[PDB]
Amino acid sequence: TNGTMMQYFEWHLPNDGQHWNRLRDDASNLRNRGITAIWIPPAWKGTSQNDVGYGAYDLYDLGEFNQKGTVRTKYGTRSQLESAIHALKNNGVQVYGDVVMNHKGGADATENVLAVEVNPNNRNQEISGDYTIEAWTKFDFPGRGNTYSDFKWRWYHFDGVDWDQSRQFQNRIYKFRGDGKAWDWEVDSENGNYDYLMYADVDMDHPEVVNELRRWGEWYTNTLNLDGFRIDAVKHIKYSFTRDWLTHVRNATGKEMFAVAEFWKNDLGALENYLNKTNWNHSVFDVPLHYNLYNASNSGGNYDMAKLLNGTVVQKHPMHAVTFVDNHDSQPGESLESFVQEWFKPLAYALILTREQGYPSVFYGDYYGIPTHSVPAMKAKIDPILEARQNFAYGTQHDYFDHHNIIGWTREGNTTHPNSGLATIMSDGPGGEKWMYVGQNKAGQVWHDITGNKPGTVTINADGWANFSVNGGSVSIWVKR
Ligand SMILES: C[C@H]1O[C@H](O[C@H]2[C@H](O)[C@@H](O)[C@@H](O[C@H]3[C@H](O)[C@@H](O)[C@H](O)O[C@@H]3CO)O[C@@H]2CO)[C@H](O)[C@@H](O)[C@@H]1N[C@H]1C=C(CO)[C@@H](O[C@H]2O[C@H](CO)[C@@H](O[C@H]3O[C@H](CO)[C@@H](O[C@H]4O[C@H](CO)[C@@H](O[C@H]5O[C@H](C)[C@@H](N[C@H]6C=C(CO)[C@@H](O)[C@H](O)[C@H]6O)[C@H](O)[C@H]5O)[C@H](O)[C@H]4O)[C@H](O)[C@H]3O)[C@H](O)[C@H]2O)[C@H](O)[C@H]1O
Ligand SMILES: [Ca+2]
Ligand SMILES: [Ca+2]
Ligand SMILES: [Ca+2]
Ligand code: NA
Repeated sequence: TNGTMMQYFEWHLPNDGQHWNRLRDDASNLRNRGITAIWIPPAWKGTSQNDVGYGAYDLYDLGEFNQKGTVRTKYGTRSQLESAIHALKNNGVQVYGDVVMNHKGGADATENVLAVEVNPNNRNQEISGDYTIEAWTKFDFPGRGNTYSDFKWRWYHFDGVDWDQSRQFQNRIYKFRGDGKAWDWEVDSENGNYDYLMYADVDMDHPEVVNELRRWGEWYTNTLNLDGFRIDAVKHIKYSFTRDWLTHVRNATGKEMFAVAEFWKNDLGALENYLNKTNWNHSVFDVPLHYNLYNASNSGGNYDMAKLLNGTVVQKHPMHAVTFVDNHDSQPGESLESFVQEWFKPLAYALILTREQGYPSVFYGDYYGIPTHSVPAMKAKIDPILEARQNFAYGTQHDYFDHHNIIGWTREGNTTHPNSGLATIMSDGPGGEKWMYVGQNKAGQVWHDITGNKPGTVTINADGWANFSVNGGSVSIWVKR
């Protein structure tokens, strides 16, 4: 059976503490639609109650301590999360936790630290003399005390900050002075060295930090019975640290732990470097495919559809690609805004859901809508595609990426999964037809469009061929009636 992940949040969810409850209520529903794994938002305490969670204050506070002016996170309390996960586990759905280790925000107090300024466009270049700044580096976790962990963070656990509380200049980055203080390596080389991103940057060279993060990893996994991870911001984290952290947590827990890493760069070469340096021990989001889809959706029919997979992770390394259409960063108004246009969106979902390559991810914002911006729920359009993946998308695949508008592929089905087999056909331009092979054994069967976009039927010929059709700017998915 085909695996399907859902990203179960978007940026603009309400701060009503109800999100874990929503997830609990949806557990049977998701299982029935073919969702086999859920990626939950940051579960820990952020810099405030309405923090999406990437301003990660205390990784041991899952909405259970009174810190940052709130007990619950944005999403709910720890006991509410724990019953949502039980509901999921009871329905055979796996749970992936987000993992934010690059930085810590929302320090309890400042410290006076000797620092040097570096060039924001080249963090290898020092551009000032040394001087003392007031840095937000002191974390004591007053609400939690020493429960679960007695580790306290101080300036020397960090490499630098972008904020001097005493002077309050913008567009500065401060590297701390001290013995063996340097930006970590290997990290992405955009801006010279891209170790520094935001908040207080974690020093992955520091042996107490490495030990603390490994131990937090086991604790998080065990406390919540997680089946895997989505790892945040990996281009800004020393590559060998991520590789060995994951191995550690897998060894310590005895579980396989699937992991997908967010390496945000539209560059297949950079992604292959990352995968080589981490020894192929986890997957990456297919960021190049997201940009291909985004650009195709904006090209008004003029994109060359035969080239839709060129330069992508899924084309080259299918077993290490998590495919997606949109996420909380590409949604309107957000940091990496590059939202796939609504008319193309069912085509993009058919591409990732009905081909044999890659591990696909459905976005909450697409499925349930983004009411704050004007994005309607596309549940009605995505559901039949999820049904095709669940029941029909099996067996040998035949690809027809051979025209600038009209492309398609077929699946022959297999003997496990009866009635399985399909022909997907789509056009970014005018409608039309394509001759495609579904298998000699399907001769004489009558097929219909599961999307309901094309009314009518198609009878498979004596040799296993049929002329499948599609409307303009549309997708049809043909299966046995
Ligand atoms: C979003 C994405 O970013 C990166 O991607 C880059 C990319 O790498 C780069 O290459 C390029 O991409 C291009 C591609 O390469 C191309 O190939 C392609 O073609 O085109 C692309 C061009 O678009 O650009 C990209 C975007 O820049 C990165 O690589 C990705 O990984 C990343 N996505 C993931 C990463 C995330 C981080 O976890 C996450 O980001 C979210 O969430 C962020 C955090 O909320 C948010 O960040 C923004 O907002 C922050 C908060 O405002 C801001 O922080 C700054 O300001 C703070 C003040 O608010 C500073 O805090 C310090 O000072 C305060 C005062 C302190 N508070 C005190 C004070 C008090 C009162 O006295 C009290 O209230 C408190 O209690 C006290 O403590 C505090 O403690 C201090 O620490 C802070 O230091 C500042 O940094 C961030 O800077 C700002 O960025 C993101 O916007 C958002 O997206 C993603 O969701 C995740 O998926
Ligand atoms: Ca870093
Ligand atoms: Ca360092
Ligand atoms: Ca075209
Ligand atoms: Na660092």
